[PDB]
Amino acid sequence: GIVPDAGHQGPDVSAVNGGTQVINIVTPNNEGISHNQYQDFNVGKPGAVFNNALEAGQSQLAGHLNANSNLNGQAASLILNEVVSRNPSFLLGQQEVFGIAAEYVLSNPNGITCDGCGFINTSRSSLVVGNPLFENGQLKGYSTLNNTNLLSLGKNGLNTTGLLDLIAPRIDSRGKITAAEISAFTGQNTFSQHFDILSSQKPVSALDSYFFGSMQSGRIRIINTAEGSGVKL
Amino acid sequence: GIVPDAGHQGPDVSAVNGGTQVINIVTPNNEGISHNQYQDFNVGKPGAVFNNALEAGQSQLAGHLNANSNLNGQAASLILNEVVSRNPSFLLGQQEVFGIAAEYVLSNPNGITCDGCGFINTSRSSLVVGNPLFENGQLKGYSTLNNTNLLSLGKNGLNTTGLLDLIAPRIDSRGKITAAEISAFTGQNTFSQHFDILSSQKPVSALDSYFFGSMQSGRIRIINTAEGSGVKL
Repeated sequence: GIVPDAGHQGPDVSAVNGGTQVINIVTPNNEGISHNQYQDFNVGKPGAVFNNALEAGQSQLAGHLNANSNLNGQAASLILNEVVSRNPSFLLGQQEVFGIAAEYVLSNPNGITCDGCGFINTSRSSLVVGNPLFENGQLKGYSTLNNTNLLSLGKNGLNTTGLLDLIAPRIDSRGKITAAEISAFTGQNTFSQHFDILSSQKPVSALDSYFFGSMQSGRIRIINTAEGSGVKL
Repeated sequence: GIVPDAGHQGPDVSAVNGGTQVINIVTPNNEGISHNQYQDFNVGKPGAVFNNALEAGQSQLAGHLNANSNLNGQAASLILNEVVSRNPSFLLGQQEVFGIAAEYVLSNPNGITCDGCGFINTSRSSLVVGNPLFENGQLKGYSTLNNTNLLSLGKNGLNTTGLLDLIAPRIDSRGKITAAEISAFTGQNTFSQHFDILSSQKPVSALDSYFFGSMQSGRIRIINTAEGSGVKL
């Protein structure tokens, strides 16, 4: 399911009970960013729990858990999950931040597919079909340049009580998206770490996005930078 | 087609050639707002031309036209068209601002239906299923409170090179919307004159909007203030 990278940014991964995965995220940097790298990142119906706790307590999906000692007393402000292989990601269940609420990012330039997935105890969750941009260990933004892959949301939809960002060369959504706010940025873009669009490529051929399904949110923004490409619905 | 109100804010309306309507809008106020009132406001395939010109010249839809002497030398910054009857509006063709480019608003609380309509030489065009709010002759905003009527966009769509606002208790769109930016505000709201949402009612029953069709625009925003009401697509 979730397979950590073998290097220093691979978190400790285990699973409990019916297979709910538990990820002790790696120590956050001075900016509060826990940068976790994976060979595989997939979530099933049992869900997954990111341990961002400074003290032991009760998680929603995985029962009682100890504090995450990797935190060294400072919880992450952003939990950044980066797939560094060629494997695409499938999210079929809930992902919970246990402990201190945090921002969540999954970056996978090979593609991300949600179907009945969701986020618990996140202020903001972003799905990025692209790569994070680092400079001297500091997160500077994200890139969907030179990428034509797809963020796909299935008929069982996606739900969160927090903010949601969907970032990909193209997006295809067929189910209900429930979020406090929905921000969808399509095309080939350079982003700041707050998802400001800094610049955009013109794709070699059209990159069309399809939102079908529905959206249950008080604020929706869709920005498509691929001139001549459309938002179908 | 277009029938001006009999009072002081009824503009002078005529038609040329195959029936293209020509509206000499009324004198703008000190804010630059030309507030035109109508018993009926409908546009057919021949289109309509709002004369906002300080000098004679060539209009796209209606041929050669003189300056609009109602302007008294100052072109309108906003051309506000208000339907004051119970009649809904049907827009089946192009509306052109002749002369100085301006903002355009059509307000009709009984409902507005676009089908193959469009806007020429407008910086921003807004369709408002609601009423303008005036205080001592100054435009203070718009209201969709206590209104459940529909802004409908037909299969032949809507096109403009400028900005577009769609404001209504509910919106049902089945065609392609082409605009520099699209802003859709649904629900029962009090608006500022720049379409800031100042407050919102909770509807007695759900006010659902349906965007189908497509959107060809680099920036789309959809804001639905009716909690529990959805954006279907």
